[PDB]
Amino acid sequence: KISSPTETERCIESLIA
Repeated sequence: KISSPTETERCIESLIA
């Protein structure tokens, strides 16, 4: 349950995909 509020990994992968 670390949550991890790092949205950068989601936006960076959104551009990568």
